[PDB]
Amino acid sequence: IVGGTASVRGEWPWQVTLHTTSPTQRHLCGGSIIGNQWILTAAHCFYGVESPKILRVYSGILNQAEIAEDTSFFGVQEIIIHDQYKMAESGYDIALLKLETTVNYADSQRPISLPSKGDRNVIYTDCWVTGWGYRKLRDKIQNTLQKAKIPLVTNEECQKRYRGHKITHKMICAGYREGGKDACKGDSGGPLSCKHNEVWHLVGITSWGEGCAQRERPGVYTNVVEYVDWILEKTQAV
Ligand SMILES: O=C(N[C@@H](Cc1ccccc1)C(=O)NCCc1cc(Cl)ccc1-n1cnnn1)c1ccc2[nH]c(=O)cc(O)c2c1
Repeated sequence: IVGGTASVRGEWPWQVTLHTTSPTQRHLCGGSIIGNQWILTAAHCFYGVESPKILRVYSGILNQAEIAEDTSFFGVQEIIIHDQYKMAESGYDIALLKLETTVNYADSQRPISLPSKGDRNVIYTDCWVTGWGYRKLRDKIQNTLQKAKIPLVTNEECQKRYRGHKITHKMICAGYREGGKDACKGDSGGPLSCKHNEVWHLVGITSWGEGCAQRERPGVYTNVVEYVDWILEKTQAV
């Protein structure tokens, strides 16, 4: 996160850090708890990932320093990537992780509500992006979970800023004209969380952008409301 501040412990209790153990253990991506056995994250996070056996999901984390060899985690049973996904910039950048065991909810870890199809008209004015990502394009993974408040941008406004791309209705954008606050490397897969009528909704998944926090270059997020049917289909048993 560029231009953000440290989070308070447990203030983003749906936020997880997804690690890979290969070749040695490290943070891979953000993600969001959406059900007892389910993390929602970005499809591009699994480039080259051959098996779910190398993944570990940590919930209820503020600082990466909390994670040691003796720290408990959730194993991943299955990675489900959208069958139309090819790469982040062309959309469908969405994946589900089915956990091996069930998350026991608490003040430190609980699910975020998916947006309702009826809230596509809502004008969200209290949206936050969070993660352990870089503070600048060339940087490193941060210890403490960062947060930054960022306004949504219209898809017409966003399309003018990315004339070499197709900004689709299945994407949503956020950022300041002057730049300064944005997701960056290591944040992808995490939430764009918007507070509306005292309830948080998972509006976007951190997906892509040209550089980090640049002038007239909004972050681009998977527009989660466009995938509630897919999520429902994919989270069904057998
Ligand atoms: O590049 C990373 N993440 C990419 C995504 C990724 C994931 C897995 C493999 C390859 C790439 C990312 O977050 N990408 C973020 C994409 C992005 C989104 C938005 Cl909304 C706005 C701006 C950006 N940009 C960041 N940089 N340019 N644009 C990444 C992920 C985990 C890491 N762990 C480490 O220990 C050290 C790292 O350097 C590191 C880097």
